[PDB]
Amino acid sequence: MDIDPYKEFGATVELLSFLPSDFFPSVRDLLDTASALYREALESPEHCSPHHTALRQAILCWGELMTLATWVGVNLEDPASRDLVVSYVNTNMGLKFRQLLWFHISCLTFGRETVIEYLVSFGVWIRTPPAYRPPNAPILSTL
Amino acid sequence: MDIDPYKEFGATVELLSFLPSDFFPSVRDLLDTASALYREALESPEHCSPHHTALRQAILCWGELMTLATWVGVNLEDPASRDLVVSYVNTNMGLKFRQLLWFHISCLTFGRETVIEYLVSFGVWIRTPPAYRPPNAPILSTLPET
Amino acid sequence: MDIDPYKEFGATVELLSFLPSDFFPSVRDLLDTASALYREALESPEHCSPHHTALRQAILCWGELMTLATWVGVNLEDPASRDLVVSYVNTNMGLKFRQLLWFHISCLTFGRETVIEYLVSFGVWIRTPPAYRPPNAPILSTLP
Amino acid sequence: MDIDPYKEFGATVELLSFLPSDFFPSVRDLLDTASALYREALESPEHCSPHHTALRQAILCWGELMTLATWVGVNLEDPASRDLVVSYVNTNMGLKFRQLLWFHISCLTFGRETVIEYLVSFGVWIRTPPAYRPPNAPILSTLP
Amino acid sequence: MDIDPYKEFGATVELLSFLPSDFFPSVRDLLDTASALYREALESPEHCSPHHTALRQAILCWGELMTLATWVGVNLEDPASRDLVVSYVNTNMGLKFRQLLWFHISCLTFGRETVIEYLVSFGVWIRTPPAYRPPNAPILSTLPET
Amino acid sequence: MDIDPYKEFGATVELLSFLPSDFFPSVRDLLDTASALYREALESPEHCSPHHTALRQAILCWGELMTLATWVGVNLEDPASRDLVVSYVNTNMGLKFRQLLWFHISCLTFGRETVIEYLVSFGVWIRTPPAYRPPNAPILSTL
Repeated sequence: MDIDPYKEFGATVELLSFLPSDFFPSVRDLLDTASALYREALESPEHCSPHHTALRQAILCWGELMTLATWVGVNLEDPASRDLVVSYVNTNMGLKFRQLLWFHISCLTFGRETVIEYLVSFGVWIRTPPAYRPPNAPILSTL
Repeated sequence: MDIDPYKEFGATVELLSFLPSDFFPSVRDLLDTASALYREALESPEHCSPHHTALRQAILCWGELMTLATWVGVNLEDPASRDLVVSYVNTNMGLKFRQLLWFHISCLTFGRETVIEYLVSFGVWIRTPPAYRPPNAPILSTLPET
Repeated sequence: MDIDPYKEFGATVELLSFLPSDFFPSVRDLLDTASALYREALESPEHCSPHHTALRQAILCWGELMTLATWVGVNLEDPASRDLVVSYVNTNMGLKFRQLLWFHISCLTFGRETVIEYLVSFGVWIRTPPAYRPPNAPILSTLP
Repeated sequence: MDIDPYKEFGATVELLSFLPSDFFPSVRDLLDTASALYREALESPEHCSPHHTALRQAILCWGELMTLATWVGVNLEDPASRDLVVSYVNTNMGLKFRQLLWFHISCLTFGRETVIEYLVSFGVWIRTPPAYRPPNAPILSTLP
Repeated sequence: MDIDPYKEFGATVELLSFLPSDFFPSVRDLLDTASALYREALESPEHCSPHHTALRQAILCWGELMTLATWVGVNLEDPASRDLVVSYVNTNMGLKFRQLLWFHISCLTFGRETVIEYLVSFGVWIRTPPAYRPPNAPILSTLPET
Repeated sequence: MDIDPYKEFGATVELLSFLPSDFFPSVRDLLDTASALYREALESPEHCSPHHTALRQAILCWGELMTLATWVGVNLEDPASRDLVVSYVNTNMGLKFRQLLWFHISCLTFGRETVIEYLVSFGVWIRTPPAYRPPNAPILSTL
């Protein structure tokens, strides 16, 4: 169906590709940040924003993923397969979750215009050859 | 966190839980319906409604789920385990997907308040014991009332 | 070039595909219906509607294809190939023709918007399990 | 049913036949011209003109015929028949397509009435003996 | 990416592809014409038109191409290979340059709409088979019509 | 004909000379950035800007260069010459392409006034002797 996760929010998968995979923070940290700042809003019955809706969708599905992982951990009788499956869900389905959690949580804190402006600049920086790349990578701050 | 998918749309998991598993169409049928009616809107760069965004999210999630099922078999070489996992994903996570797809697709076609009223009445009906329940279930449709 | 015949009429090949292939009538029934209702209009000297223009072109095309079929029948000495080609024309191109004839003929009989709503609602009715849908298949009718 | 594709456009199959079969360009040249001038219009969501509707249907039909040709090429083991059928499609149906593409594409480029007058005047010019006609073949042009 | 050089100027590669290779002047003739008519504008620090900029770009590109041909011979010591490369650059990339130079130079002299109409009519003419084609091609020139 | 690529855009080859050759990013990265941010605009039939036109010209010619490189790779029967020619096109014609792609892509993102202001400042920095040159080289950012 050629659905793009970020197209509605004015970004593309290509634009996010500029950031390296390693850059995105760990799932636990992102979830803690989301809970700390937006738990009340996320659980509220009002539609605060589209981004809030997207974050809720991402959370509830990751939850379902961990549920299936728990399912293979308690049912599968093979430790070889048990390990393989769980490893594809925490590493391969986790790197996509990390990317979406970062975009939405960052668009909620900084603003989506700011988030997309940060994606172009980090791109310019990572493209800079190391001999000229400044030691301070771009960072999103509101101080 | 504790998130209810339908809370934002004015419904609860409890309200939808009364629908029996036989009620929802298959995943194929729902994805066909969603693509035929709303593909051009869902692919659009515009946020058409909270429901359109929810549908995109669910579609992407189901895609990632099916991706875990084509991946296995080219990685896991156990026939018994292969089946157990593939079955769990098409059955359990499958029924959860069918419920959400129906709600959003139906809230887009009929209207959200219409869908919620339908749910309330269908619940009154399914709660009636079969000896007293009228033999035909309610059917969801629009009204000319305005 | 990439064209849907339905795009100028607000429909899509996906929407027509939504209904099952078994639904559409035979080419004989559609051509008899089109002749009975609209022969005089189609043969008229004027652009009565873009539906008529499309229908005219399509009917001329099916005529040419049937001529090709007869030509193969009479010139092709090989019967295996003869059957293979004749079958392809009346199965694949037959179903492409049946779908278009139904759409245009039906858009002239019941109105375009009615046909689009019928396509959507019948497709959803076929998708719905029988226990939780109205018992009769949706049908187009002129009756009030 | 008896339909001319040209009747709603004020022309006739006789009038197109009036020009010699050698006159019309190849299918490749006509399809490239149609794509370059009008692809965006033909793919548009709207009935820009009955010329566009007709062109859309015709292009879809030629696509289907070329698909049939490829299918015969790959499935038909008999090469004599394979060649016979492929040749019929690109000779007979090819010339029926070339004539229609030229008419519609040309009616959009130069205007319908200009194309009808060109058909009449070029046909009479070809009929006229060379000693008593203007020396150059009539050609359509946008230039003032 | 997929970029068409003439798409921005209201023309397509298909529309210009009908001109035969004999139609365009030589590279020397086109560079002479461009320098004589428009050198002082092209060297100017002002953007005079999208076409003037396009001409500068094409000129610089052809210069870099010829630079690859004087470089070879002082670096490559193969007579057979030397020729193959030098020929490809003056013939293939040469005809591509001649087509673009003609379009911009002619769109600057005659006017863009005039050039496009000329192209359409010349195409109608070159598509006519020689038995029916009038013996003289159309010629591009201005009109007093206003 | 003494055409200067940047004269119309208010810059000179001398002003760009201030940046070192190594500074310019690799061709692949620049092309990816251009595709990610401006593919739709570049392929559009409207003249968005002169810079957009210049970028299209640069792209289509580099394409022709790679085409000729592919031509020497499939035709030349000499591996010595085959290597030499291809090496002059990816290194010598590539350093000029990199320079133009950077100027236009950067004038489109940051603004040409900003791009030319960055050329003077980097000049001041590279001129500074290493004992006093600050470790952070200038970088073009919109955050």
